[PDB]
Amino acid sequence: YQEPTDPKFPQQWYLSGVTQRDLNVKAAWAQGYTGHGIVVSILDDGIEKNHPDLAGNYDPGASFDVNDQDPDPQPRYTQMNDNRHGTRCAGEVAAVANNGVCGVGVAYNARIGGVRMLDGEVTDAVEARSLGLNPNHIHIYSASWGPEDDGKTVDGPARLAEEAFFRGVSQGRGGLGSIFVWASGNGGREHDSCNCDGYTNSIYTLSISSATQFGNVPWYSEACSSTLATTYSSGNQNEKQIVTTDLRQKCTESHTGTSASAPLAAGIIALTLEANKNLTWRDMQHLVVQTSKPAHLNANDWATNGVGRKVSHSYGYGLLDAGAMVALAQNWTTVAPQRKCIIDILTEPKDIGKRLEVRKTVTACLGEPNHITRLEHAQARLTLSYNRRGDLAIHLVSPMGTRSTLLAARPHDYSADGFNDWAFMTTHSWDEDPSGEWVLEIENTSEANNYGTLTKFTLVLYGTASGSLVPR
Ligand SMILES: Clc1cc(Cl)cc(-c2cc(CN3CCN(c4ccncc4)CC3)cc(CN3CCN(c4ccncc4)CC3)c2)c1
Ligand SMILES: *[C@@H]1O[C@H](CO)[C@@H](O)[C@H](O)[C@H]1NC(C)=O
Ligand SMILES: [Ca+2]
Ligand SMILES: [Ca+2]
Ligand SMILES: [Ca+2]
Ligand SMILES: [Cl-]
Ligand code: NA
Ligand code: NA
Ligand code: NA
Ligand code: NA
Repeated sequence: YQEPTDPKFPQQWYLSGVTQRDLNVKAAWAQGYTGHGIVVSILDDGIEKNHPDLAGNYDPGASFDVNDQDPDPQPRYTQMNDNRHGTRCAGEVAAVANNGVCGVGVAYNARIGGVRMLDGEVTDAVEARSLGLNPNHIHIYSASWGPEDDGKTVDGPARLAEEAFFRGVSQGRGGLGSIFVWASGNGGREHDSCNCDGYTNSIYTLSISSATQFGNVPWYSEACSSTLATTYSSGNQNEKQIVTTDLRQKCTESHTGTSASAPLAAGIIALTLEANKNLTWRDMQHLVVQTSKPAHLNANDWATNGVGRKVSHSYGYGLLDAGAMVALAQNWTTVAPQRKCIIDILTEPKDIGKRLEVRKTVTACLGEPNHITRLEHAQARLTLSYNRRGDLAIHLVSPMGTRSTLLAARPHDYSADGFNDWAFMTTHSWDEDPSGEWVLEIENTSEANNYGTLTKFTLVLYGTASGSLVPR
């Protein structure tokens, strides 16, 4: 195997590193996997389809302009180069290799398109037409953005976009399911908590956070239990950043944020899908859980879950490992059909006050076709009133003892509107047996005399009843 000769490939430290602080992508390339036959689409502000490092891989069938309602996602050029982000993300996935231009994509033989959707009013319909673009041609969708990362917003897909997610994972990709890769958010300096973003908090999105070059949680990162894994991105001014294609046929070394991590994950997923085209949308999440690596990622919340895997709310299961992903994909056995066990917990409304604990012992649909002994995602769907939402912190403890933070205190969130059946999701109990006692904790983290009521707590368990590995 000959590594790429592109002039900035040596600067792509998160791929070309020889110091074990990288995504282990050369190992996948050397196994023969470069993304051939895989189609990825960037949902963003457009794609410079004539970029010298993108044109060779550009796919019109992976592209559309839902802002202006035409097939051509070319960005709108402005003096400030506002609409450059989709071009940066496209190159992360699939910049051409060995062509003397810039660097390379993770999946440098994949086909790449873009949906121009963010350069205009983003409506539910715009979102749905983007998520649902050509779902039997595009394999993988990469989305780096969502509701405002101001640390006070609670919002998610409205009806058309949610329908697009379910149609995507159910009938997309020949029934194997569209793979939606999502950035978990850039709201760290606002103390944002990313389960409040219903796109990344979805089970249907494979959510990705960031690590800095020296292995730290970047200033912009949001912690939450819905995140699955991590890719490198930017940090402080002594740490390197992401090197990729830029608007106006240029090359940037200063692409940043969690919004730069999701495209790198999308490229690794493209390599993995080349290694096994029969993987389902859930298979792909299982592979990420099993192969991602905590080592050398610094956080104070690494915890071992019930099946022996380390998990963090900043990093999920750790750094994506492309070589391990493609290796495990090759002989992967398709997971069993997804079961869903619905457990309505409360028999009466519960005053929250300063602190509320709700304990319930469940059988996880014992005796029924939705019996789950092997958890995937779990949700605590909560309906509650509170006078100042951001003073709440919420935790969910599984029978195996795994404490998931569902909501951290958000100091800017002054809302008096509470949560209306909000489906806080955790990935941290993946592969655990969910039978037993679950504990929900709701706490007022402020000294104020805050008040409210929990009126509904639905525990929703997803998973299967077969195929478990010996704990790690
Ligand atoms: Cl599918 C998909 C893929 C992607 Cl990548 C994003 C969304 C995404 C975007 C936004 C729009 N932002 C402004 C434009 N951005 C830029 C970021 C960086 N630089 C420049 C612009 C991104 C963030 C918002 C919502 C939330 N969404 C909720 C449902 N909707 C409404 C609900 C109620 N009332 C009005 C509208 C529409 C808005 C999602 C959805
Ligand atoms: C894909 O997986 C399904 C489910 O296990 C199986 O029935 C089918 O034969 C597989 N197809 C290929 C081409 O491997
Ligand atoms: Ca256009
Ligand atoms: Ca190149
Ligand atoms: Ca956020
Ligand atoms: Cl469902
Ligand atoms: Na965001
Ligand atoms: Na997700
Ligand atoms: Na534990
Ligand atoms: Na149990």
